[PDB]
Amino acid sequence: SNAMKQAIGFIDSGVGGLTVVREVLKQLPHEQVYYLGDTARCPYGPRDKEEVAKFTWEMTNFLVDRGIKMLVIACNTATAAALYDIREKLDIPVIGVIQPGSRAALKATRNNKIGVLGTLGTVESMAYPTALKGLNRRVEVDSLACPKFVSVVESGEYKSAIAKKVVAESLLPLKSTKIDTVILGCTHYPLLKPIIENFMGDGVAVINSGEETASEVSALLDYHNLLDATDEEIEHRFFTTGSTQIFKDIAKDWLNMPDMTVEHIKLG
Amino acid sequence: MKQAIGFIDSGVGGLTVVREVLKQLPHEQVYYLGDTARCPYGPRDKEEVAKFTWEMTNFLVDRGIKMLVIACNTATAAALYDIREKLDIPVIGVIQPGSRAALKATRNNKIGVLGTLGTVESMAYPTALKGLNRRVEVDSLACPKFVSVVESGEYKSAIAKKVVAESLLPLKSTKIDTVILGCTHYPLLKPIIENFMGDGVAVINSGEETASEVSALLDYHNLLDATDEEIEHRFFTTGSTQIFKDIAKDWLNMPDMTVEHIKLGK
Ligand SMILES: [Cl-]
Ligand SMILES: [Cl-]
Repeated sequence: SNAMKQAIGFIDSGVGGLTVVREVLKQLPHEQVYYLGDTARCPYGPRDKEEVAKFTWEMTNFLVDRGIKMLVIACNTATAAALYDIREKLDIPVIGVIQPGSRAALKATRNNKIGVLGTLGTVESMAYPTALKGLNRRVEVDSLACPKFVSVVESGEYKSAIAKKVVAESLLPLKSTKIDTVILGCTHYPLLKPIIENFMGDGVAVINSGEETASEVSALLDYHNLLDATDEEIEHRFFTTGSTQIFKDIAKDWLNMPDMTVEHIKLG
Repeated sequence: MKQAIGFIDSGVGGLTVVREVLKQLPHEQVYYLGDTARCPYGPRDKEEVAKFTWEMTNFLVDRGIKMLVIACNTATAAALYDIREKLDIPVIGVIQPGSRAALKATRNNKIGVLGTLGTVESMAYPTALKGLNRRVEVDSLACPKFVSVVESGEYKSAIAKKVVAESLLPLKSTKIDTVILGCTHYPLLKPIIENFMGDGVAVINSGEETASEVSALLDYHNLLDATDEEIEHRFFTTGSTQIFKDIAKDWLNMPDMTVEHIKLGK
């Protein structure tokens, strides 16, 4: 039976949340994942906060109805828009990805000059400089909106020549700075990390916040006595509001999970 | 209104956790209590360790703390559960964070744990590790000489090199790729341990993950301060303030600190 195992829920606009899933699979191999990507409504990047929060709640309600024991808002715009409201209203633990990436960045920097890549809405929220300066008021933080990146990732062309061109064109400004650490402030961006790293070179630490987010999941599950303790067969479930085949093609590449269950759903 | 993060320990080891808090949480004030007059705790009764740990807890709670770190492996193993249950502030120890850090660092899931005889005999690390990944392999090794090498200031010297080489040779016959420093004194030896173990082994200073978890929990509860203006750290010991200050001002790079002598229990 699967009745004892309760899933950790993850919500995101598309495939980006899988960068957190990957580190959860590694750090918490006994935990079941329920994932929902709102592919039909991706991009969230250029949407208004009120709308993002509304959509984020739709995703949350879908997974809460399926019995999850914890929720990860594996999406930067969604975190900025709705984390506190959702944390406050739910009874289960709820985290986002902005604070973990902030902590990781501060740990990686040598000169306290941090760059942030994200969407239009993430950049406009100022969530990263606010979080970063909240931990260390002396850090310098400069952010760059990369509206093309999610399109390249969602179209599955994140290893292609086009990806290489879009990265080089979007990131050239960073080379005018002394920034030594760059936060991937959209959860889609680690799919491009090899290209970003090759472009920026060995002097810049490129931060995928998935590892730090997954450690926070582990820490909170242990703290609240919520770690799974059963031998029941793990049955992960992926849900998308778009096409299942394209989701599977990307997810199977990123996670190495050949026998994945991916279903289409309708929200809103 | 500004409240400290509290740290309790049997002695000076816990200052290696403080060091990472100073780095990661520069806005936060720390109150640290080392019960050097009754250390080590490791050979004492679990009930007794728990009693002493509660006396330190009560002392800092009276001073105004918003979070407590039991910065001691022995005390974490003996009283964390009870203190967390009874207090209304977040309480953590160093074992779960070091275990998490190891599981992040390992590539082959073969982990070593270095500690005092008490800590290793408690099985606290294997319990924590296997509770996260039941397939992990864990080799525990008590290293009774290390605390002395650290506290005597020999931790960089040929003495430390020899003691480390002698103490850790059994691990060379394993395929471990990750070693937890499961005594808070041991980060002072980390460079020498890394050299002995070589570049294929991740050596974990669990103070780093501990500090991250403090940061995370403060954030979760909306208790992260925004400035280091008017920070006033306090250090307390039941033993010699001078020997403590000598150690602490070095390890924390804090020339001007004040160390207060206190009386606990009896
Ligand atoms: Cl965008
Ligand atoms: Cl803990």
